[PDB]
Amino acid sequence: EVETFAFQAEIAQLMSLIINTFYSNKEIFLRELISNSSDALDKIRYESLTDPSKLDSGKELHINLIPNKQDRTLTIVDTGIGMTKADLINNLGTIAKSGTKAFMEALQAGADISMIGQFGVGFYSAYLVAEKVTVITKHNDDEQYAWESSAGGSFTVRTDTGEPMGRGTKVILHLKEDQTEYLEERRIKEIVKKHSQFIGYPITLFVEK
Ligand SMILES: Brc1n[nH]c2cnccc12
Ligand SMILES: Brc1n[nH]c2cnccc12
Ligand SMILES: Brc1n[nH]c2cnccc12
Ligand SMILES: Brc1n[nH]c2cnccc12
Repeated sequence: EVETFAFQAEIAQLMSLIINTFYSNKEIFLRELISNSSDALDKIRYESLTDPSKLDSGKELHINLIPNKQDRTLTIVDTGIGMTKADLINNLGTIAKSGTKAFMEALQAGADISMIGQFGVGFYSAYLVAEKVTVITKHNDDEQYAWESSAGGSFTVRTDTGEPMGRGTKVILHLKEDQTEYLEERRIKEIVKKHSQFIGYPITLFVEK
């Protein structure tokens, strides 16, 4: 069972601007998704302060970066709080409509795309390098779900029959053909060290065969 939704017009306008505007500093996508993972990890840790059983789905709080050259995918895995089905449909738990409004007004007022994170819509920078994004997520209060979109004005949500996640979120970036540099080991370390050096969680860059 697959449900297909239309993006709100403002969100579809945001993704098309990200996809079509000439902008070379594409590496900021990783900082934004890592920052999102850190926020999700902060929340589940806070809830565990008064209810330790919230970590029964996994006590480890970490971020993994998994490149796969054969699939041409870069996967950002975290064990944060995760998202419910309603959160996924609700623009992945953000106020993306009002956040996009402020972002596009800043852009005409001198801003550039790299400041997208200060507006709560940093997730959509993933489409600087990915032609398709798959979000697998598991919240303690819901089942495991899969969110997917190749832009084009629509996204799908389905029950995920894949590997059970325990708790957290998996962001799978199906990279564009000319953006495979973000699967190289030394390129990812350089980006993590320059934009994410103060994330308060272990970031493990998986290596390949
Ligand atoms: Br948890 C969660 N849901 N949506 C988010 C967007 N940015 C950071 C964290 C989250
Ligand atoms: Br939106 C988003 N990007 N990365 C995440 C990790 N956990 C929850 C929500 C998100
Ligand atoms: Br943590 C978290 N849950 N939902 C969010 C939306 N924006 C930023 C951070 C979060
Ligand atoms: Br929870 C939550 N929903 N939306 C948010 C925005 N910023 C921080 C936390 C949240």
